[PDB]
Amino acid sequence: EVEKSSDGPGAAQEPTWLTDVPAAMEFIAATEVAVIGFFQDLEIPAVPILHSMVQKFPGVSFGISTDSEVLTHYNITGNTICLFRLVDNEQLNLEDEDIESIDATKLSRFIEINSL
Repeated sequence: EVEKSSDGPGAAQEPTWLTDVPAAMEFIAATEVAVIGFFQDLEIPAVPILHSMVQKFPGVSFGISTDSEVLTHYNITGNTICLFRLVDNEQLNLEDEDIESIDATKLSRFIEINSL
């Protein structure tokens, strides 16, 4: 309903839309630390928790995707959240074992743990 100025209170910053594998790896390659929420559904607790961690980790590259090709490239099979750290080229896969009961604390934690 709105696409111009004054969108309404509530925004700040949201995770990037990596609808493609190249764009995903690009946003990750264009930054030291990158956190991305590979979800098959943007209605799970993980989504709000990620969009929230975004403001908790500005330095970290906030990202999010729902594309099959991407969720496939990262072998995502459970609304997994992957933290790629360009520097050491690491990739932490916060899968279902952590997505089923994911919490803003957890996401922000795992990140705070591997935000290298």
